[PDB]
Amino acid sequence: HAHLRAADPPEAIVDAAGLREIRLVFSEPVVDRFSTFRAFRLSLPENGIRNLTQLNTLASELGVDTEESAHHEVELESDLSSQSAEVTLHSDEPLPAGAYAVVWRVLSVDGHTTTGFHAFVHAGGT
Amino acid sequence: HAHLRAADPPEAIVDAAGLREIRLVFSEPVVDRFSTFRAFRLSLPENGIRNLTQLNTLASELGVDTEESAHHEVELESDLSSQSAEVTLHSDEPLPAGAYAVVWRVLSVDGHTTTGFHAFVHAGGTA
Ligand SMILES: [Cu+2]
Ligand SMILES: [Cu+2]
Repeated sequence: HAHLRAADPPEAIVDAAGLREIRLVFSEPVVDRFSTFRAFRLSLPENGIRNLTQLNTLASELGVDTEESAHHEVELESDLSSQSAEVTLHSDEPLPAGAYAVVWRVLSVDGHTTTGFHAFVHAGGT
Repeated sequence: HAHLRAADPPEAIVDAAGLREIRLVFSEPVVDRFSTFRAFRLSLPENGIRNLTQLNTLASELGVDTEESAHHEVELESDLSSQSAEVTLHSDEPLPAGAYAVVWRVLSVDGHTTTGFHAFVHAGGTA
């Protein structure tokens, strides 16, 4: 099973003006053909959120079967062509400021499928 | 003493695209002249912050006697003329995304001076 080991940006509030890519590192290599990744700019509730636990709750319902027209999907392209523990997902332009979730379903080289998510807050501009 | 009773935006990560005013409500009216308000776009450490305690720590260091050339001051004006418990701060331009601290020193009608700050994270843009 491939679990997330590390991610940049991390699960934090970051500035990072000009951020345009997210890097994920898994605990084992994942297989390109059966691994998919999506990202969403999360809608915050009126009057905001106070901690990362609350951020995770927003992100925790998203998945690779999320309906794009029901959310604010960010189109990204992966660098995953073979099998790799590291995955880079890029946008064509800087990511706008916002709270974000990356969600995935990955097939490990060991043959097992896992899902997960990673969330962060981009409090810098373009 | 005029203690902060509420602020909008609150101490939170908010979206608020187009934000360009901050509201403070105090427990007693504050007096112009001796009450002043400033705001700063906070530099985050590399790799960012993980909670509002860390935000408050960043903000807690600033004050009405902060030297603007060592920080990233947001130009704003207050609406405080007539002794009031409610103070609205209008930024010259819409606030960029970022972490912010509002700092003050206020003189209450009761004659006591207090200092404080309020911090929040603006995760929306200017439009
Ligand atoms: Cu496995
Ligand atoms: Cu008093």
